[PDB]
Amino acid sequence: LERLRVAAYCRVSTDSEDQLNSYKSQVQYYTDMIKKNKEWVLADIYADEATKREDFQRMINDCMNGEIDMVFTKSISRFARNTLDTLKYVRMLKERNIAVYFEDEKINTLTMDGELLLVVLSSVAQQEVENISANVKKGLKMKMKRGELVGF
Amino acid sequence: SLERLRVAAYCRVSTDSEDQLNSYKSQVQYYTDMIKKNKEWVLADIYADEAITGTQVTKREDFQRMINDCMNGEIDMVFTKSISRFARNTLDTLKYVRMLKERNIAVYFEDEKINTLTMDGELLLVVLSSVAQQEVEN
Ligand code: NA
Repeated sequence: LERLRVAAYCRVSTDSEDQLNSYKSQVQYYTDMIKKNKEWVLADIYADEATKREDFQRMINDCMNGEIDMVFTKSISRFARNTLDTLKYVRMLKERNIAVYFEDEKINTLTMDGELLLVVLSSVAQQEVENISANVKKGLKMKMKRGELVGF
Repeated sequence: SLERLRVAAYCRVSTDSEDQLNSYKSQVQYYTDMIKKNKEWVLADIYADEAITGTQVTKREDFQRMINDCMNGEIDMVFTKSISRFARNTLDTLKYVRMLKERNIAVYFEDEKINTLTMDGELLLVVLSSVAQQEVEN
């Protein structure tokens, strides 16, 4: 090897009046940005229109195969669909010493700030799961099966 | 006549029984001992809402009382066990942390080891903002 293998993960906008989030604009942005650093080599640019589906999954498989050392992505909200998936995929990369760099938030997931990200997400996810569970139990009680308003 | 640092504790308490370490009186003892270790600190109050352990089923009257006391200038900092045992969701965590921060009132989340007035607190606010944005976008 030698060079750090750098990928980018992109969410592509469904229009058009948003050229900045177009596929082509993002391909050029990341290709040029990663070329700024001669210690790095571009692995690939991965993009789905919209964790997120097919190219995200291709990226994860390339990570499991040792093709990528660091993934750029614009934001947590583009990286994955929810807290639980953000945890899952950040941790899966981290166990293999693969960093994600969240550009908007300015967080490399392998730093102590990365560790705090994961602590905060774990607490957030526990609360979200308990909230769903509470809401499900409340919802069951709302259903009228005693002939409250209408007889049998 | 400069007053000691006025420390509140926010707690979700259990009436079970099978969980007496989460009782009101166990919590009073815990925070009494902590504040005793620091001669420059004084208890503002214990703020405690009854809640079912391992759940988000919780009262909110004391949380509201605490927020009012913070806005009324009675409290310099708030200890609380966890993000998941404080406000009820992400948007509310953001709302209340920001409101306290605007008044320079620190919350210390004990399990996460996050003081909301430090750089870690700035990180907490960005990560929570991202979680909220992530919901909106997905
Ligand atoms: Na004291």
